[PDB]
Amino acid sequence: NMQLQLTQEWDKTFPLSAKVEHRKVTFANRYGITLAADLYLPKNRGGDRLPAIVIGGPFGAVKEQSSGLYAQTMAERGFVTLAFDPSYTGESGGQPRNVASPDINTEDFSAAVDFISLLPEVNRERIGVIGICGWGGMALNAVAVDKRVKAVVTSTMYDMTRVMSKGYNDSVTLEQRTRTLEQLGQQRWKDAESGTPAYQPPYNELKGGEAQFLVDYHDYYMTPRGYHPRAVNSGNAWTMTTPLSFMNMPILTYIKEISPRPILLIHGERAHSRYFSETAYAAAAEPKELLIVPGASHVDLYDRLDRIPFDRIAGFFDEHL
Repeated sequence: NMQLQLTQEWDKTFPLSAKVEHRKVTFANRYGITLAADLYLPKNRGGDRLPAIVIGGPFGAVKEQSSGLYAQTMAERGFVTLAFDPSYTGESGGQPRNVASPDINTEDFSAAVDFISLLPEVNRERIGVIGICGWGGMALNAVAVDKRVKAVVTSTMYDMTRVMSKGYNDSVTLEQRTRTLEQLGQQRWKDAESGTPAYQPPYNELKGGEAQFLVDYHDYYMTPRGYHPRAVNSGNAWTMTTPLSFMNMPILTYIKEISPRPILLIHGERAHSRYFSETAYAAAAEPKELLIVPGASHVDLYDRLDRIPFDRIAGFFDEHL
């Protein structure tokens, strides 16, 4: 219920579609934070209320990036859609800026469902969600307990609690994890002494010697391709102590309780992160499907129309919503 200043400039990383009606909206979550979002609806609508889809992700990205592209595209496919900025980020409220939590972020998804549900153009009983990158994990986490969500799709997902706790491909040992936690403790004291939290070094800046998937992230987040000034991943960062919650509170515990509702996990064949979906798929219960996109990288499923299976995503929700 906080009043937020939302820009009217079309600053999306993709052009506005003439086949959709767009406007910005706001809504609060259960923890008292007001979020900002872009709502897209099909034009020349018939008499029946429409199915709806809430889209979030990547983790550290804003609605003007990938989630927005997905939302507009699916709106062209006949769905009412919404791309939102997670708590403390983008145009959403919350302070300190750029802090995250698996709990609060999981809540953000259901706060978005709360809003899209009350729209006069939507049928609250026909709601689905799409979780991209880091929010793929949050989407599955949200659907497990939010029984209103009828189906869920994840795209090139990450389980952010797993990556922050074990690093990529479980590269963090207990000793290294303990060392990191000890350091975080020292950081809490420094932040407490100044009263304000410090931020991690700028995100996605190449120094040389970085693995290809990191170069890919830079090419998306730090070039005209997908750069947006408000995104954490676009040259900014989370607070140094953000990892404390993620490293201590895993998500997906109740992933099997999404069933009987369907899950479609989508992932590029060559993605460094493909294993996250393989883990989630194994942990999940039927109905479930792991769809591998031949030869696709991680960032390919961010904005590549010839790599993102929108036909399949639309077909999936058409049946289940």
